[PDB]
Amino acid sequence: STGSATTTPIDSLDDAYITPVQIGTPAQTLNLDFDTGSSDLWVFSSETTASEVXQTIYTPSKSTTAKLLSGATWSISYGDGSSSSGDVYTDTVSVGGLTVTGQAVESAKKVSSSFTEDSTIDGLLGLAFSTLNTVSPTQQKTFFDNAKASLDSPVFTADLGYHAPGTYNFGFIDTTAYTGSITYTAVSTKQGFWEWTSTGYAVGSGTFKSTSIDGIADTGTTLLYLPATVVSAYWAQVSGAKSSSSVGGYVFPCSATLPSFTFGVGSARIVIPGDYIDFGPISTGSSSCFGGIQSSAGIGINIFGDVALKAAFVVFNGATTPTLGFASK
Repeated sequence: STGSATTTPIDSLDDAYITPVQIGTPAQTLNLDFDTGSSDLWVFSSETTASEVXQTIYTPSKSTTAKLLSGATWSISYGDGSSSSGDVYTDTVSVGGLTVTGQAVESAKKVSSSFTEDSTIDGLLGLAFSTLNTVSPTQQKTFFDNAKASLDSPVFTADLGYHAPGTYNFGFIDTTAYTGSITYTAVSTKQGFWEWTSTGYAVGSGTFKSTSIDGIADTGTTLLYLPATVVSAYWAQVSGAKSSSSVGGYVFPCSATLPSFTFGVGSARIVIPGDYIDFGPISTGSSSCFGGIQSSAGIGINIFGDVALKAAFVVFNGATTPTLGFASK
């Protein structure tokens, strides 16, 4: 089997992408944030505290295929400080025509204010390794893990758009969705993430610096977070750019034409266009814009978030020894 689903930016800034997910029988369609940086499929629900719901909810008592996973609970906290917790059902989940039965669907009893405040996200669908799932006492498998037995190939691909719709595919590689060839690189699962080591970077039309950058491919992080020295080298090429303590990162004039940023994948190179690094004005009508490449020093891990991933066709190869592929597009 295969599946293919359209993913859409939630807002004009590409803060996140939502993908429809059908849960239950009959299907309840929720728009979830597909997150290669976590491993829980959780949803706003009829169980969620009413004052914390503003979203479409999953009602397990309306699904004939929902089963309570007795004694199971979950609680998750994300790098941006958001969190949620609740109980666990197994149910039928379909994405883009690919159906998994017995998928754990984590029903929120409570959600943090950032989730309440975001009307467009009805929950998350984690796609990191199942060792990061937060269900206790027994962790639950991700949608991808449960799908692998049936898939035509144990792969999924992310093709995120710059201010445009894109695609998540499960089970096949669309050879028309990218240019050139895919270069694959090794993945470490020691921390549960799609963790890999970039071979280096270049700023604009300058030289490629061979420097190992260990980081994670995370569709659920907005920006590209890289080592401080790398980020400084980038913004040194932008004459109005400065770090702003009060805004919380590099800011620059919206009218600047920004240089590209290139990262290495083995011998191959992925070029992020300068426009992708303009994340947008700090407020509507401001002359100042927030940068899409920021230092990872404060969060302690390098993250190839959406600013980077949307410049590539990305293959998440979930064979027993996983690998990560990138192609230009």
